[PDB]
Amino acid sequence: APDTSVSNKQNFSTDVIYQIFTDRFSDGNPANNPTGAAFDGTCTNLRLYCGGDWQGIINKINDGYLTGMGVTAIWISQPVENIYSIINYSGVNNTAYHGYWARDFKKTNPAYGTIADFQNLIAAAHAKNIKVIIDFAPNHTSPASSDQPSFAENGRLYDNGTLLGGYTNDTQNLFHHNGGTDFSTTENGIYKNLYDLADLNHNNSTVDVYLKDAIKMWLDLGIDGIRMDAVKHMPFGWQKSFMAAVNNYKPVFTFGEWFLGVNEVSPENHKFANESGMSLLDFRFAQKVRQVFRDNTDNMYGLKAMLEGSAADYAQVDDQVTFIDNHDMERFHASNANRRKLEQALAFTLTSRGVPAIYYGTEQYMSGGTDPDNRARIPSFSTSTTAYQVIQKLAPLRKCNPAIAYGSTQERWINNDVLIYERKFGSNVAVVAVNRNLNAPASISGLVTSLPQGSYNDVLGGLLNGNTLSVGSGGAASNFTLAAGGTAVWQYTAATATPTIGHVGPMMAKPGVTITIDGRGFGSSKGTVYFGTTAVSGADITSWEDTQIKVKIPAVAGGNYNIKVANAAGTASNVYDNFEVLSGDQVSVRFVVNNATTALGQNVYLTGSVSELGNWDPAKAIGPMYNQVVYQYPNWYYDVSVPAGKTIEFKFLKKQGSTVTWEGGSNHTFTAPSSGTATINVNWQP
Ligand SMILES: OC[C@H]1O[C@H](O[C@H]2[C@H](O)[C@@H](O)[C@@H](O[C@H]3[C@H](O)[C@@H](O)[C@@H](O[C@H]4[C@H](O)[C@@H](O)[C@@H](O)O[C@@H]4CO)O[C@@H]3CO)O[C@@H]2CO)[C@H](O)[C@@H](O)[C@@H]1O
Ligand SMILES: OC[C@H]1O[C@H](O[C@H]2[C@H](O)[C@@H](O)[C@@H](O)O[C@@H]2CO)[C@H](O)[C@@H](O)[C@@H]1O
Ligand SMILES: OC[C@H]1O[C@H](O[C@H]2[C@H](O)[C@@H](O)[C@@H](O)O[C@@H]2CO)[C@H](O)[C@@H](O)[C@@H]1O
Ligand SMILES: OC[C@H]1O[C@H](O[C@H]2[C@H](O)[C@@H](O)[C@@H](O)O[C@@H]2CO)[C@H](O)[C@@H](O)[C@@H]1O
Ligand SMILES: [Ca+2]
Ligand SMILES: [Ca+2]
Repeated sequence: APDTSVSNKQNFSTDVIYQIFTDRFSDGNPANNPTGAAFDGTCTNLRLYCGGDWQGIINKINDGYLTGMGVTAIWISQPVENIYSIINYSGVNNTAYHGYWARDFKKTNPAYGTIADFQNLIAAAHAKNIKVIIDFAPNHTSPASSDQPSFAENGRLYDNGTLLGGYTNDTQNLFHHNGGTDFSTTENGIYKNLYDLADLNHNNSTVDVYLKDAIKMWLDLGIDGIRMDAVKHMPFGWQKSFMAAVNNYKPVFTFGEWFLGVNEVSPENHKFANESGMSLLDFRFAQKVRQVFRDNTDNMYGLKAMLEGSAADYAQVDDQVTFIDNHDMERFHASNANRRKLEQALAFTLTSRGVPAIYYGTEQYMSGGTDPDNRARIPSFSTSTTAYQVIQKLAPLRKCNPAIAYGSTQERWINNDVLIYERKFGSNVAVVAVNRNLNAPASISGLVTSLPQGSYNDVLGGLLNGNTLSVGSGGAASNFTLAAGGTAVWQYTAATATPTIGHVGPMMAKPGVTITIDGRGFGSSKGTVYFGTTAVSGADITSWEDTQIKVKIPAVAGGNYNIKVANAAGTASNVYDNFEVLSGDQVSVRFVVNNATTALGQNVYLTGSVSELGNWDPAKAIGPMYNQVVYQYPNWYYDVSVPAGKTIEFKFLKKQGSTVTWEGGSNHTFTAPSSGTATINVNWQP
């Protein structure tokens, strides 16, 4: 299969995701609707169930609404069984229509459907070339009060009908009892409750094993991807061990939610996207796009800076999931605003790097404030809007023009209101022109591109007042006027002759797992794949075609490797870096070091004998460690993903900038568990 096939669960860069709030999309089966005070068929009360389900989605996939738009993946509400209590929050009744108040990760939410409905959903989708992504929220169960056990369902957790435990009298310690977070620090937001949601303790073996088992059930059901909720709120080491469990079993594209506010740029966010095994929802991209096209609080130079910066900060910028709004933000379109603003933002997002996600109803110009006004029932299924048509014209380009799916991004012309950029990959180019100024045209002169000489029709066909482009020799375009609110797309595609790698997935796995390398120019006869200097050819390369290669990871030492391929003729490709070969299956272990006093700005880190611990390289040490919540300074702690059942030697160190002070004595040593978790407690050696 080619890189663009629905069967490619490892790469979403050529796809366009449509985010659906199941309950608010389409009620296809009135029989599973909740009843009484938990239900509102008119969907006037936005905190109750409106009746949307999997049957409805199946209906809209079959009647051509989604396929007509050019959507190729759908991301749906968390499918697991949620609590049944109607929660009164100071006067207002609330239900779990949203899917985020889990009670049992091994069963379905009956309001959405049965497991049979779920399987039918996967089948209907796959039959129409649409991938299915599910929301998954393992940070907590539901709202609980440890002293008012009668409140809601007391955050109760079930294992396929069997009561594991509740928030009140949690003697097993399945949850955290550290209070509620004030979001003051990253550590504070991880080990304390989010609002009143019972926080799961991932250091408890029962919880650890349970979640890893639960996700395997869904993988077996045929899902194509996972959206991980609240990743900034779970231990990073545990999450890596969780991603390893998925990748070492049945890898699927996974991306997490790490909220970023306006103008916020987080280095922790970057590190997590670069090292956890999963990518993230591109909040930096979204906040900036809103500032520029929506609220007008920044201009084109700020958009450019975000594009150049992110391309530098994220090791895999093409895996970040882009959007302009979602269920936790005001809808992009304001009731009174000019529609062209939304249309332009859509066009920009659809032709920009990364994986575009569209929140249901956007194409219908839905408006609404914060939760729950941003979650109204979709008003209609009309294919006659300009927004629907823009998506319909642009979504398909991600499949047919690799420059859009995998290309670099380059600014070719810019002012306060205008941005003209070029996407390029192999012998493929796309040039996009956007003039956010709704009142003034702009005179474009001096535009240079990589387009071959000739004339180019606007791919949008003038839908957004775009025009034809005339390119002379040297790729120099003749002067032209870019209309007020104008948006135009020009492109050129041709066969690529040299092997060019555009994507690799998964990005982290143990030896033996099969990875997918996507790109162009691979040729049709098997060549060679290199992991560092190690060559792999013949049988281990399970499939080889011009746009996709499937190969098993060789048994090399755990570590970071560059990947390169060479065609049958010996021609080598570009290098794709940052691939992590694990030392084996993983387990999450908590390391604790006592009496490690430091000076201000100086932090404690951990290093050791395996690649998962940096292999004694201080530049690769794990940390900085925590010392507020679970243990307090001068005792430090941290949850780390380490190879299961191995005997490891470790040492702690203090780092200030790049200046390091090693622990004295001999290495500490220990053997990792084969499964479940463990906690290692040692004293700092002077
Ligand atoms: O009654 C419980 C509520 O639970 C549900 O909330 C979900 C969201 O829908 C998820 O998408 C996600 O969103 C969180 C986000 O994970 C979290 O970081 C937080 O964001 C903070 C941010 O960290 C901080 O830097 C600052 O910018 O403020 C942000 C506020 O958004 O909040 C998001 C929104 O909840 O996770 C939570 C729970 O996992 C559900 O939506 C609600 O209807 C329900 O009330
Ligand atoms: O001509 C090459 C030149 O093109 C662009 O420069 C534009 C500039 O962005 C506009 O604001 C205006 O000043 O016209 C110039 C065209 O002469 C690129 O921005 C620039 O990097 C490049 O050299
Ligand atoms: O909370 C993290 C904090 O840890 C270290 O700060 C110590 C500091 O070194 C000690 O001298 C003492 O003052 O207590 C602090 C912990 O409360 C790091 O120095 C610091 O950068 C970091 O924020
Ligand atoms: O370079 C690998 C080496 O690193 C560690 O050695 C530390 C040592 O513990 C310190 O006391 C200090 O002398 O710096 C050394 C770094 O060179 C490991 O302890 C050791 O096993 C390993 O070989
Ligand atoms: Ca229903
Ligand atoms: Ca947590």
